[PDB]
Amino acid sequence: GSEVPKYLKEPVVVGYVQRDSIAQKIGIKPGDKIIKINGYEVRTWEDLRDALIRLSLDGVKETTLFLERNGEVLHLTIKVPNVQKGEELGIAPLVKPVVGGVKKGSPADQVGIKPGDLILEVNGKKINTWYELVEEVRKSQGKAIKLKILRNGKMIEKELIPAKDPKTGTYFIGLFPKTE
Repeated sequence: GSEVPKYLKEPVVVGYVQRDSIAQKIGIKPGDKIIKINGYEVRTWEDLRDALIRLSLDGVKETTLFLERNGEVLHLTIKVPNVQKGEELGIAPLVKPVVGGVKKGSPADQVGIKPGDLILEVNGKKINTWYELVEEVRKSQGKAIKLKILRNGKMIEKELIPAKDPKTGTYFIGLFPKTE
């Protein structure tokens, strides 16, 4: 389907690693870009899926996962998962903190944030996933938060205050993820 941005199909980039997962056991990290597995090239998530299935069918028990971390290539040894039993690697796709839309009136519509902005840092701690953004907006507990952002080629800074909600008293700021 076309209802997701291209980067969520290719290349394959880990956003989260699950506890007790195969991926966790072997030290895969958010940021890693899976490029090959065994002798199958992994350009897209379907490539990864197919690769894992094929190996699992051939009854192959272990193989080499190739990934790129910090522009350099690591080789890792993996247990081929039980595909038919729905056993997975344990990786979720990365959704970057590029802003897709802003809600009229929100602490982020106020403080100037625009669609297309990329959020590289909040309170001097670097981030690379959307859930890390939200994760900090939540834990913020009222006390406003600094965002280091990349707009149109330049860094900028915005400092905004999380609005507590008449829902569950949870702090939001009013940014939608980019689905375009």
